[PDB]
Amino acid sequence: AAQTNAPWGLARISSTSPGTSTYYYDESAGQGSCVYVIDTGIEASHPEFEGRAQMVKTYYYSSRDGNGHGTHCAGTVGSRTYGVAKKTQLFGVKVLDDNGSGQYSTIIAGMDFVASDKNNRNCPKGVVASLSLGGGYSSSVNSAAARLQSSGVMVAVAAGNNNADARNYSPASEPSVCTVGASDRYDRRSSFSNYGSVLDIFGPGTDILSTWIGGSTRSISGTSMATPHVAGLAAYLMTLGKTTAASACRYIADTANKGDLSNIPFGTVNLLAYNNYQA
Repeated sequence: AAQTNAPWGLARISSTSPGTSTYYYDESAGQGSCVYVIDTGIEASHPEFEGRAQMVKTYYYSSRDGNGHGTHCAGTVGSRTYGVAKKTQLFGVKVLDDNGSGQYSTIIAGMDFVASDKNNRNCPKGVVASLSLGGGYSSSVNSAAARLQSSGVMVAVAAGNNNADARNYSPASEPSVCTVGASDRYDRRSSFSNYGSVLDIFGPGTDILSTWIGGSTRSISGTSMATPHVAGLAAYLMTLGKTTAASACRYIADTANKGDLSNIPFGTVNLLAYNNYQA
C-alpha cells in the first residue's frame, strides 16, 4: 500500500533514503495487534482513530486527554493518516495528568496494569506498549518496564530530550526494553535527543505531524514522537508474523537502516527504524 503526501516520518520508516513523501506498507497494517499508549490519555473520538482507540485506564479524575501529548503519540502509532500501523487497536492508559506529569508510582502501576490488562484484550498478533515518558534514573521504574517486557509486551520507551546519555534516565536506561532516540528529516540526530549505549534504535522525532485534542492536528518534536514510530512499527511487523514481542526490538535493529544518521556520538548505535517493505 502507498500513502501519498505522508508525514515525513512515515515516509522515512519505509525508505532507504530521506527526502521522500510517500509511505509504503503492507495493507495488513497491524490488524490484530494491540498497542498500549501509556501517556496523558487518548482522544478516542478523534476521526483519525476510526473507532480503533479506547481509554482503558486512568489514575486521575478523568480518562480524557486534556493535554494532547498522548493523543499525538497514539496518532503516530495508529491513526489513519499519521500512523505507522493504521489498523492496530489502540489502548489508552492515562498515567500522566493534563500537565504532562506523573508520579513514578503511578507510572509503575500503569505498566503493571498493561502486563495484566492485555489478558483482557484480543491481540492475536501481539501486544506493544509505547512509553513516551520518563525522568531521572529509578531502578523501580526500570524494573516495572522490564516486567512489562517480560510479560510478553514489546516495550518501546523514549530516550529522553536532554541531549545527554540516556543511562541516567528511566525507563530509558532499562536494558531489556527498546529505547528510542530521535532523528530529523535530514537524517540528523535530533538536537535534543538523548544518546548512549542503552539506545537501541532511532525514529523520526523532529517536526512530527499527528493528531491533537479537539479533533485537530499539529507538529511537535521529541523522543516522545520517535517512540510511537517504533511502537507502531513493532505492531506492524508482529502482524506480518516477522517477529515477536520479545524479539521485535532486536529485529528492528537487525533490519534498520545502518550508518545513515549524522551527529551520532561514538558508542551510540547508528540505526534508523525501517520496515523493509518491498511491494
